[PDB]
Amino acid sequence: SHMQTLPYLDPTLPIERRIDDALARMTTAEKIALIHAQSKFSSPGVKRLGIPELWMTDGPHGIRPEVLWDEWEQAGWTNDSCVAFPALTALAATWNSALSQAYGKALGEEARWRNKSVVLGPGVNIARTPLNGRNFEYMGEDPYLAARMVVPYIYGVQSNGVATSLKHFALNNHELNRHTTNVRVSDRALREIYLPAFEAAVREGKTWTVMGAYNLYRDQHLCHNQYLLNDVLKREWNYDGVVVSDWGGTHNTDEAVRHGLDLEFGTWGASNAYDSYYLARPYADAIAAGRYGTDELDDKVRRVLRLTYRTEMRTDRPRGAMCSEEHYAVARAVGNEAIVLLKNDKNILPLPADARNLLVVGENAIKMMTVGGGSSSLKAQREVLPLDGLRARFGADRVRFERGYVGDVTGQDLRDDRSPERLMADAVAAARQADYVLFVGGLNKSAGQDCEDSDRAGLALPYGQDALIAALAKANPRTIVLNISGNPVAMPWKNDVAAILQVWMLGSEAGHSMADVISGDANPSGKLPFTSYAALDQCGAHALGAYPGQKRADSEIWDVDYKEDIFVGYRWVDRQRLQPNFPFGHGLSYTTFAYGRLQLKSVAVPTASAPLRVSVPIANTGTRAGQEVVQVYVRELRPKVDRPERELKAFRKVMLQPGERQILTFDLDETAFRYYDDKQQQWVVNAGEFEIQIGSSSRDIRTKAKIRL
Amino acid sequence: QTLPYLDPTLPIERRIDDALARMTTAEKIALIHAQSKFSSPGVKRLGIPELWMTDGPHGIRPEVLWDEWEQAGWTNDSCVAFPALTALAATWNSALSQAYGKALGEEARWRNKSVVLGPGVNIARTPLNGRNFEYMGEDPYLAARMVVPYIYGVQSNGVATSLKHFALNNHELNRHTTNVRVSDRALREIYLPAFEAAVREGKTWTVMGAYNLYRDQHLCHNQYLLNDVLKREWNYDGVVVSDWGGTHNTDEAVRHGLDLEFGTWTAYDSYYLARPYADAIAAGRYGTDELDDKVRRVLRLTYRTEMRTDRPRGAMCSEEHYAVARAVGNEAIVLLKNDKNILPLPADARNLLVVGENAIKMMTVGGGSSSLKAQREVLPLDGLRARFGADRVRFERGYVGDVGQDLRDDRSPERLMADAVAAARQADYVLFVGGLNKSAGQDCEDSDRAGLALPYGQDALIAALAKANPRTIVLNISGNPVAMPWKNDVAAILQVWMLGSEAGHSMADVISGDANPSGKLPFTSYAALDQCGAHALGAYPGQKRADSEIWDVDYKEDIFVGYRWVDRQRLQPNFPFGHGLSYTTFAYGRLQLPQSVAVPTASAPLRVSVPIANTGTRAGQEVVQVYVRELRPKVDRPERELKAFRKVMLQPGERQILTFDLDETAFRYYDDKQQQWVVNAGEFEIQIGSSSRDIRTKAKIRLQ
Repeated sequence: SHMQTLPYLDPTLPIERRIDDALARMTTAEKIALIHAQSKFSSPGVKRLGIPELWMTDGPHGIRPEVLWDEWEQAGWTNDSCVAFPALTALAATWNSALSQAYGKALGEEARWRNKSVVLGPGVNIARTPLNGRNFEYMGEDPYLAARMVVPYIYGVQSNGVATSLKHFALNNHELNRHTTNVRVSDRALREIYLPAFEAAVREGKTWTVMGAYNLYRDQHLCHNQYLLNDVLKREWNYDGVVVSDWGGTHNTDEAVRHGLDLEFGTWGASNAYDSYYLARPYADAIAAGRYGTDELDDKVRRVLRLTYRTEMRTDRPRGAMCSEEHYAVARAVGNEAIVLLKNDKNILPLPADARNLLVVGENAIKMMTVGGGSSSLKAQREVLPLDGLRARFGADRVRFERGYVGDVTGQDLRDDRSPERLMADAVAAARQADYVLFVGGLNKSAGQDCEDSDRAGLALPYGQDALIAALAKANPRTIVLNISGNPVAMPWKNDVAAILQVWMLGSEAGHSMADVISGDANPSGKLPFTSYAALDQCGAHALGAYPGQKRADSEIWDVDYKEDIFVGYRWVDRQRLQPNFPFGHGLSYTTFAYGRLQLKSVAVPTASAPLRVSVPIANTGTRAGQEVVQVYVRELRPKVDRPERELKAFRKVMLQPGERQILTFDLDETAFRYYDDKQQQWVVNAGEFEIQIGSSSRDIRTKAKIRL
Repeated sequence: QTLPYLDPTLPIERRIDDALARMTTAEKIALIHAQSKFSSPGVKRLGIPELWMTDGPHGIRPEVLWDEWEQAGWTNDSCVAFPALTALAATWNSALSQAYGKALGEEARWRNKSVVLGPGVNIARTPLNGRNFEYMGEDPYLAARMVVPYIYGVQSNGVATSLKHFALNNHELNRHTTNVRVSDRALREIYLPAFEAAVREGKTWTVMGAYNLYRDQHLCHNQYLLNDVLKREWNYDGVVVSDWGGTHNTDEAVRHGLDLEFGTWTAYDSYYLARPYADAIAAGRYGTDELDDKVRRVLRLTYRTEMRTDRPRGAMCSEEHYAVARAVGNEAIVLLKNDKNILPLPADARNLLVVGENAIKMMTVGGGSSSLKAQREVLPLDGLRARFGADRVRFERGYVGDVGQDLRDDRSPERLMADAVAAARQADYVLFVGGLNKSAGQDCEDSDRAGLALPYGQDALIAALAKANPRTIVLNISGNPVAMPWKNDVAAILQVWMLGSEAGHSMADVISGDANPSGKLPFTSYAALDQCGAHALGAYPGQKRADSEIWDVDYKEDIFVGYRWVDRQRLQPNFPFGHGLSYTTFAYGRLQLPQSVAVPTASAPLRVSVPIANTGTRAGQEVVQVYVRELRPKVDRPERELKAFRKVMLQPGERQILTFDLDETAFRYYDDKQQQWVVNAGEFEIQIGSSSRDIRTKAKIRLQ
């Protein structure tokens, strides 16, 4: 009565041996049921063999509350209150890879507590246009910044045994017509802008799940695209994970079988007909009819089983926790380093230790940012509002509030029975008798702002915020603007206000992270992950007239042309000599930093083992202590093809004390100087003079040298 | 430095002391009561996982809504429906009971459930109790010997058992307002032995208090049985959870030893161990020591279950789990009558007629807490047609009882019987499959039976089929004994119970002959209702108090419950306790006693031996039952009591020797004057036979 342990249930055997044995014991019906969903966020697994279910959870910034089995409606559970972490556009603004791993590790522990197999995150779609409503959960517009910040995120989550989901593996750069948009982008712009983030997340980040987007590429949906899923991801990058479809992205059985769709979810309105999925009975009837064999099926099952063995089949996974002191400290520490100090004229910030009589104006000062937005919705255990955070730090009796404007509306009765002009009248009337005016405005998570399935109508702030800020700055020159947005906003009032900060959507500890910066308890160290355009025409996608695309005559497909090519974001404004309000990598601090000349004659092409060392002295020459993101840019003098004026190829964040001096050394390999030749279809470095630019921003270059390769 | 409560290399109690020192008073209050219908919140901050209770001593209940009894609509909770616990006890096989629990625990680990609300071992003192089907008969020794392996099987997977209804919940009428008045002798000899064995030997991690009252105290917070008996005398270290709705007092729930509260009527902040408890602690009326004891036990339950990692992952609807339910059913079916060896049917048996609603009616869905979404349930008609395909099996409805299953039949009760007897004339055999169901008034949890007779007029249907054909066979699906006025008219009678998923397949294995019936009756099948001691003395429902709403039931039959009553009164039931035929025969040799022996102990038992031989042509299993009788006792004692049994399989012609080690627990009684278990010196008659009345060998012995 003592049989030997079955190979797929034997922990002492290698993982690939157990997957092979489990595959041989599954029936064809069990193999097909494994590759598609049984509920809204779950797959059945193999209940007969003991292979557990895979439970997908939403939120790259937190754990979505439990929903009903089939509907999007909340299940009504009282144990799914999570810790809302700052948005990925804020995490990327930290430029701190060490925090990105602590961000992911804290999120993975919360996913383990909720018994969730895969976290639907992170998203690393390049911010092609400032109107994309989903850019708030991405990592900016630079392919190098997003790449070096997605790898620690994936390492953190997967360290707890929970898989990460590379969201929208595609060209999903705008939400308008996202289900019928066919992107026509050049191969050069594909390999240098939109792919580097996803490649470093696969080959280096070792992500176990890669999600395809709703859009199309080369007349094929990305949830079953032969060019990017098979030829690029699984073959070229040697990807051994699962390609999960976005909830609704699958549309063809024949393509889902042969183009590499391993796991199907949310297939269509309603999605409760799980037998009618494109990888369910239509796949089963086609195998029974002899149209397909079991090769593509066994490959999809071998990958989904590999995802199951990396997660639910494990035993040494941490149980995790939720709403713990450590998880709140991580979200607090990320927000303190995510806030970007844009403007600080006459050193008005930080506020002095005797800051009495302060006026707070704006809806975002009292409006929650964790609930709403569709997939980004989160039931936070508690959300510290900017007004409440500034009250606990400066005293409740020393802080007063005026509504200012009304936008839209967790049980918060944000209604205000005052007209828009009357709200402005008594708000500027209190600004005349106020020492400081802290304006907390920006966007929100409603349709058309920082929300999925929709895009912005323009760059200007909605609800007429341009007039309210200009009136507050006219009645009080000490007006401080706190902008909550995942996209850049127009600022026709930057010369009238004293201080401007990009505070993003920080989540739970939002008010406490803003108060730490306003008071001076935390030195601002965030750098912008995109270009803050002064107008919408400064964006290359809108300057060349190619943002929504063109609908086909006898079809419902939209053909959009990425005519800006590799010149996206700061690569466009540097070539066109345009001057934005604040450029990529911009970030001020409460203490000036000093740069030295590069230590570093004529050397050959560097490699990964033998890199080109570049040293730079960094010194703190102020009175306060803070962090500084030392950015490194590389420029090619005479390239064969068109290249931007500079490209970010290295960066490092270092904490310094007042009077401290350190020597930062960078190892530059062939990736810092190479470019993708679309003819030969390969990367190649061309010999010549290269200029190494190092400074506090993409335009605040402090030291520049030259070297020939 | 890993925190001590998260370090697996430390003893469990040291991890509990460290976890307790890190919890706040609010976290301690939230831990000991529920947050949903079947879950407690645990300690979300410290990482202490939640505890998920699940219904089903025979399976895993489908998922319900967070704060509702309605089904949640999940499509992954289809489980294996194992036979009722009254069928498992009918096997008398301790090995099957452990495999029964091992398979159920694996399905509990699959659904990610911490505690299985089971097993229930409430003594069936009356044939009218609604939920006797999920209990283990009327004898305390049979229940105590079948509950321990069941608990070993479930808790081997890291899923705790819930010893259901630690009380005297022997009937469901007025179950919430019933105060049981029972003597100490009947309490110690009948109603408590099954629970003590499950606690001391089975090592159950959770004990559930019932809805009724004892000494004017609800058993979910009873100082006499939860504190004095359970936690003190028996040294119980587990959790005393409450039945869903059994807690009714805040003061008693704190002092009388209630560890986990669930289903309190109202929301969750208003539980008797919630805000009323948190306010009384802050006001200074209650201390935190009694609170820490509750947290100490709930954490001990969590550290034995969800806190571990080495537990098996489990599975659902596997070949092993179906094979276990198949084996339990084959050995649970009790062959009552088999006149002229009509069974088993020949290999070329054809022209078979099946009659009855229970032949096409599912027995796994319905019944409230016993409801299950079985992935498959082989109906008796499906099992008999799979064994005899083509046109070898015909079917007629016969009768209608109640009712995704379309059980509609637009025919009068006279027309249904007329069509059944017309087909019974032109049939070689008549396989009637009747009994009860899971509706209210039969084998249901919130009601009792109206009587002992078969409902829906099945007596007139069985008599009409037996008259039209002498080869009529009756299959009774019930958890309680049924009246049989047609006993002398039917060729073969089988007690097949509720077998669950592999129900129809187990019946076909017995009817066709692919398996030898080895089941024995776990209760006394009374011929009439007044043959039960609880009903003869007129003390089944109790007496309604004048002012209060509490009912007072007085156990007047005392220890004489079940076969202990019909033996003293010399009554003749239809089939006695431990009755069960077989397709083969068994012969018993002379009982071998040692050469005025002293009172045995656990280290020096009284060894008895009896030769057993299969004197037939077919292989089969026999349940050899040992009974002890005291000729001249001090207090009243029954004519014989079950004290040992062993189930042995014998090939045709094979003879073995069965040696039983009888210690002091086979000859002792409980005297209410001394409040102890004492052994009286004198002559004891050791009786061994195939039933409680089919004594094949006997021998007297004197103890000193």
